Amino acid sequence: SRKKMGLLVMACGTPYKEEDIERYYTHIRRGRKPEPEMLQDLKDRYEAIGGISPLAQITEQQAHNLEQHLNEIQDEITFKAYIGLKHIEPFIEDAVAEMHKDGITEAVSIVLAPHFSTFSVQSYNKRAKEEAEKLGGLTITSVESWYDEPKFVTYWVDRVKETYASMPEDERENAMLIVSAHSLPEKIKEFGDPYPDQLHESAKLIAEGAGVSEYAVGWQSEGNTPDPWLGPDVQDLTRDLFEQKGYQAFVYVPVGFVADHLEVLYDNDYECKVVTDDIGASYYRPEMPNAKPEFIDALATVVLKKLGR
Ligand SMILES: *Cc1c(C)c(=O)n2c(=O)c(C)c(C)n12
Ligand SMILES: [Cl-]
Ligand SMILES: [Cl-]
Ligand SMILES: [Mg+2]
Ligand SMILES: [Mg+2]
Ligand SMILES: [Mg+2]
Ligand SMILES: [Mn+2]
Ligand SMILES: [Mn+2]
Ligand SMILES: [Mn+2]
Repeated sequence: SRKKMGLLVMACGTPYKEEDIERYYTHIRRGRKPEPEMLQDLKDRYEAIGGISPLAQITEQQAHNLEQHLNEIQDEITFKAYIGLKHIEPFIEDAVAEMHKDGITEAVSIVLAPHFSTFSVQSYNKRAKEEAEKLGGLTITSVESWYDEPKFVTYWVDRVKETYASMPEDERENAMLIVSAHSLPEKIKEFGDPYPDQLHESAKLIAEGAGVSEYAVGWQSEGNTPDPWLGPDVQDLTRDLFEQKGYQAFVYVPVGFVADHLEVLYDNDYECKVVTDDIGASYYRPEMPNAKPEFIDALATVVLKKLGR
C-alpha cells in the first residue's frame, strides 16, 4: 500500500562531451552561436578543470541517490526520479512527458539550487506545471527554496569549520569568508524577487554556525547583457576587501551551487585564485556537496517536509 510518486529533479544541465559545447552555450545565449574564438576558449577551460564527462555524471548521481535514500528512510511512498534540465536534453518537458507515459499521476519537484528566483526556480516550476497541464491527469507540487534547511546549513558550517581549523594561526586571525551565488540581472528587483535576501541569509546562517565574524556577500558568473547584473563580483570584492584590510586568506563558499561544475572549478578555483595569488593571500574553497550522503539526507528532508510527512 505504498503510494507511487514521481520525483522531478531539475537543474541547469551540462554538456556531455566536448562536441556538445556549441549547442549548450547556444541555448544559454538564447540562440546566438558563440564565435570560433569563444568556442576554443570554452574547450580550453573544460580541459583545464579535468574534463567534461565527470560533470554531467554528478546530477545523475544526485537524483539516483536521492531516490534510493527517500525510499529507504520512510515506508509510505515509493519515489521514481526523473531528471529535467533547462539547457540540454533531457529537457523539463521531456521529463514530464516521460512521467505521464509511465503512469505517474502525482509528483514532487525540486530544483538543485537552494535559493528561489523568478529567473530560474520559478521558471523551471512553471514549465513543469504547464507541461503537466497540457498532458492532463498529473499534478506536481514544487519545492520553491531550501537554503534554510538546517541539514544543508550544517553541511556548509562543518566544511567552513574544517577549513578554518586547517589554516596557520596568523591566517586564522586575518581571513575573510566570501559567500556567493550565481549573479542574475538586477531587474529582478522590480518583481520583489527574494533571491538577494536569501543569499544574504545563507551567509548569515553559515558564518554564525561556524563562528566566523568577518564575512562578505558577493556574486559570480554573470552573463553578458547590456542591463546590469547583481554585484559586486567576487573578483572585485576580493581585491577591494584586501585593499581595505589586508586579509591574508580568503575562503570561498559558493552556496548557490551544489556541484563541481565550471562556475566553481573555473570561476572560483581559477579566477578568484588569480586575484589571491596576485595579492599574496592564501586561497581556500571547501568541497561542494555533489552526491555526498550528508547532502542527500538534507535534500530528502526538504522533500518530506514539503509533503508534510
Ligand atoms: C546553469 C545556470 C545558468 C545558465 C544560470 O543562470 N544559473 C543559475 O542561476 C544557477 C544557480 C545555475 C546552476 N545556472
Ligand atoms: Cl518550498
Ligand atoms: Cl521561497
Ligand atoms: Mg570527440
Ligand atoms: Mg521556505
Ligand atoms: Mg565569467
Ligand atoms: Mn545506490
Ligand atoms: Mn549585502
Ligand atoms: Mn551563467
